[PDB]
Amino acid sequence: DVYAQEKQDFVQHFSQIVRVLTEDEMGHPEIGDAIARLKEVLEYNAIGGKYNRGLTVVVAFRELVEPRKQDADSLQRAWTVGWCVELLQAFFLVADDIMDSSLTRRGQICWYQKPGVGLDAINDANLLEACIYRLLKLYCREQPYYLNLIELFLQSSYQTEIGQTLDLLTAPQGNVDLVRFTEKRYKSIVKYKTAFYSFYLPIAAAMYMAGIDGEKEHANAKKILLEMGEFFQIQDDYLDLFGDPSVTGKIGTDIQDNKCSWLVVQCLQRATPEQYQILKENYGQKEAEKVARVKALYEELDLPAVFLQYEEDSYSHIMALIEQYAAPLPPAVFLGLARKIYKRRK
Amino acid sequence: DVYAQEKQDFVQHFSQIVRVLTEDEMGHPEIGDAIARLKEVLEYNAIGGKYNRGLTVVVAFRELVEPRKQDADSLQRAWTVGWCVELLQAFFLVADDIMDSSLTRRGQICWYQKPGVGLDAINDANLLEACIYRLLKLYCREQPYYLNLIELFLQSSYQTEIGQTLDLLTAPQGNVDLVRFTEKRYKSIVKYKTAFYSFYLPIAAAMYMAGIDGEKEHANAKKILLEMGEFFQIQDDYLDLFGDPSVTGKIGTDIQDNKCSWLVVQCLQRATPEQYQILKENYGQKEAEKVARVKALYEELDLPAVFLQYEEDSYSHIMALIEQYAAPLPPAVFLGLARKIYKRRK
Ligand SMILES: CC(C)C1=CC2=CC(=O)[C@H]3C(C)(C)CCC[C@]3(C)C2=C(O)C1=O
Ligand SMILES: CC(C)C1=CC2=CC(=O)[C@H]3C(C)(C)CCC[C@]3(C)C2=C(O)C1=O
Ligand SMILES: O=P(O)(O)C(O)(Cn1ccnc1)P(=O)(O)O
Ligand SMILES: O=P(O)(O)C(O)(Cn1ccnc1)P(=O)(O)O
Ligand SMILES: [Mg+2]
Ligand SMILES: [Mg+2]
Ligand SMILES: [Mg+2]
Ligand SMILES: [Mg+2]
Ligand SMILES: [Mg+2]
Ligand SMILES: [Mg+2]
Repeated sequence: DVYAQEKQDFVQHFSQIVRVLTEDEMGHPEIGDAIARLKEVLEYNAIGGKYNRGLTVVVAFRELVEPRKQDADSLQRAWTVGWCVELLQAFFLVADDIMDSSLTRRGQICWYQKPGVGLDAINDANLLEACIYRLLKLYCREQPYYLNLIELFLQSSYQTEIGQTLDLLTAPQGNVDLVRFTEKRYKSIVKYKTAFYSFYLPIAAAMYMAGIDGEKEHANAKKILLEMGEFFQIQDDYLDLFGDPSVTGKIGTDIQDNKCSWLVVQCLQRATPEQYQILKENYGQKEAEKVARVKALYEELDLPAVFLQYEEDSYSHIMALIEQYAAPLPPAVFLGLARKIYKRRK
Repeated sequence: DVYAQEKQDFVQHFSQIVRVLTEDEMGHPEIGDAIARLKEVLEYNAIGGKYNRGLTVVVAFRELVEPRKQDADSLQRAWTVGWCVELLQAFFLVADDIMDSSLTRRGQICWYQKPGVGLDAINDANLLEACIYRLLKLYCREQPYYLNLIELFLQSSYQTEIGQTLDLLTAPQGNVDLVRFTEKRYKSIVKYKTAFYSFYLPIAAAMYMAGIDGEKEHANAKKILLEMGEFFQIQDDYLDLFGDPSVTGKIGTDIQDNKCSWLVVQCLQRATPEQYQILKENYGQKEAEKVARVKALYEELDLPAVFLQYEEDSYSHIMALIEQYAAPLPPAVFLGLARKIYKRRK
């Protein structure tokens, strides 16, 4: 609703993002070809998703500043920082697609699987990360929140990299240990790898933009948002296997790449001993034969019904946390973001 | 001399760097394995080189602050920022070794070629980059230069990524165009990919640490240091082919990876037309047979004698630039860094 009306405005602002990033080194014409490559990197990897995270920055911002303080410049900043969050996303996704050996993202081939790119994508990603800070300096250099935003984006990146490290250490290629795949470990992975940057970051960004910068307001926002981000990742794990790749826009890899997916942890909690072994023999391997066997087992234990149950209970809990911890923020802030991830299928 | 006496102190401070980076998330014990991996990432990829860049921060700092203002805390900061520069280096090298398909660095196997790492190295690198800003916040958060340093490290990274993009666009795998490989293009590549982060960054860091933060002092320092960094990269290109991999610590790749090396640009300036074709047919290809042919041609045109000539003339020019542009800084700042790269063989 609030997200859906703002989408178009938000996407239209991308042209200016590109312009500003591609122009103020063109009285450096010697780098001209690099800057053309940047343009192309941005167009391929910032565009095509739902924009929930960047929209969250613009929406929350609208809802937390008095309209008499929403001058045009201030809006311009709000959706720039919006776009900075989308660039962080793009950054991590381009890298994650290489490290997960994935094939599609957003219903096209992964950047690194393009003829002519491959592992050059690595530097492409680092550039996307640099652009965040280019924009902040351009649009927010003279705001009193400038340094708060810089430190927030850096800390959210560190946290997601710590989470990525955990994600990959728990999933060595060619090493089935199923013993690694616990609830403690899962909860911990998803907190760091998804929950800070996809839920805390954008809302916290708009908080500092509206001058709301006390530790306790942030901590309380955080309690809500880390839990929403956990749920979001479990959805992601479910959709990796049971989703339509024409709706998700991406082909699943989690069983192949030996991942601590939510599904495998649930599986392990339910599995008879004979089931344990079918999973042991078939998991973390690239053979389609063997992946299909894992899925059939998951289906055998009604884990799609267990997902649909978990979704229901988690949503109630998130809502309790909003009742508890939203004040003095408008609940609409959290509710609107919850409604936009409830029962999502991309 | 000044570098050589400070090395030991500087290296000894690494233990504390690691300690500080591995401890203040251990009342977050859930990430404990990620933090162990960080430790290991740091030990493998920050240690084993010459430390010229980090030593440059400590040396310049000593030479620009009055001793009565070199309290123990201030030194501690100076070699922390020293180590931040070495981490930026580590960051780029781990990524560069993957994108250049290299085999050895610092006389051991490239991190990504370790059994158990490969392309996980990508996130390993991003973590090294995050640590820079972790340390800055730890040690320099309350200094008036804090934000100058943050912006300098970010801008130097953007610039080196722009340079990397140029480096790889000029060297597509399986596309010999020799026409791309000009002086304009080379000079431009090396400015961005090496010269900002290896020469400007460390000295500029110590300038802002000593309260010397005017545009014109920086611009003048920069004129000297961009030119030293150009020379340094040409050395690097020469050593890639004509150096001892037991002294350099790394096996060359530039002809294989189709690079705009200084040698190939020189070659092209000298080559008869029949020579042009031997180069055309043999360059940018992985066959040892064909690489040897390129080297023999370079040798045929006395390019090691042309290198040794260029080294001589460039050094005179750098020294002229110091005579011109050092003031009011002590010339020792520039001289000491020049002496430590003159006629280097690693
Ligand atoms: C960039 C913005 C549109 C945006 C795009 C998203 C695209 C994706 O492919 C989504 C998944 C693949 C389902 C992974 C989680 C959600 C993703 C990452 C997604 C965003 O969160 C997002 O803000
Ligand atoms: C980390 C610090 C010791 C340091 C190490 C270096 C190690 C290298 O391998 C050097 C080359 C491979 C010759 C590439 C240029 C110089 C290198 C990068 C180098 C440093 O500059 C450096 O500060
Ligand atoms: O499953 P992942 O964590 O790789 C993923 O959700 C991306 N991601 C990466 C870090 N946090 C989320 P995607 O499924 O989009 O590939
Ligand atoms: O030759 P490159 O630029 O790849 C190199 O010098 C590293 N580098 C990367 C950017 N600047 C310098 P190395 O020869 O160490 O591999
Ligand atoms: Mg992943
Ligand atoms: Mg993935
Ligand atoms: Mg997934
Ligand atoms: Mg390179
Ligand atoms: Mg290299
Ligand atoms: Mg080289």
